Amino acid sequence: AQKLMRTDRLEVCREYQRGNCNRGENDCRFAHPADSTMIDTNDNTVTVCMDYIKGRCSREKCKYFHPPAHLQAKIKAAQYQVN
Ligand SMILES: [Zn+2]
Ligand SMILES: [Zn+2]
Repeated sequence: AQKLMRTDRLEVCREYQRGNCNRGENDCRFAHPADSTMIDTNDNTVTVCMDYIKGRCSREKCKYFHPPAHLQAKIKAAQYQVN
């Protein structure tokens, strides 16, 4: 995230984090992270990959989260080049 002036986070589903939720893929109000290690316990959020949000990131061993189309639109609009 050092490529811009600030970090970027996404709110994690309180049902997914506590047990399960199957809607994050296209309908839930929050994000569903595959890599549970990316979730910050201090705020219930995941750091978002500024390469996928602006161009492309697809490496299965990434350091950040890649949101589904529904959530991703908010972060595509959240980027330094737009906001
Ligand atoms: Zn959910
Ligand atoms: Zn990435």
